[PDB]
Amino acid sequence: ETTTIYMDIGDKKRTKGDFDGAIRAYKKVLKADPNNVETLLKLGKTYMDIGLPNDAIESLKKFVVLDTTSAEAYYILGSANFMIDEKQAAIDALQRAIALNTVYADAYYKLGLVYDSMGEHDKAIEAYEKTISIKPGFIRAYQSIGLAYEGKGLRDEAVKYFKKALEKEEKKAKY
Ligand SMILES: [Cl-]
Repeated sequence: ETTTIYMDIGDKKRTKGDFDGAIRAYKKVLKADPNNVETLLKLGKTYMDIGLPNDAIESLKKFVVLDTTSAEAYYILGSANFMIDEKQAAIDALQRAIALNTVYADAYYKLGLVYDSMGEHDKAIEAYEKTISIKPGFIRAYQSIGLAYEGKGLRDEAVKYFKKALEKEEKKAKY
């Protein structure tokens, strides 16, 4: 019961943006139920929300030990690593997300962002092209390829991608 009561109190607080309060509630669940993976993930995300990525990483690591086959958890872990410039740690976690779900569009996209940040613009473009192969409406992937091409001085190819991103934006907006 403690687990249900306080998980529900925490979500309510997190939803209202009372992140310190949600943390207290989630901590209370984990007192009784240290292996609660759902709260480990919520706590991790909430730590990310208040700018404490190392604490996020700790909580997400605990999750992934207990449930090793959640692509989402590895995606989030990867994102938290990226926030503290642990770029290879981000890559590794995102590659595990992708291995678990090879059609995980968001993980491919983030992987591209991590490659871009490392100066690895050709692997970034590939990661972005994979993203669009999964979700052809993933606008930010067209935009990021566009900008990768601007970086390469392929300015007409960049404009093709910017126009394609616009086309997708317009189709979206008209529904
Ligand atoms: Cl590269």
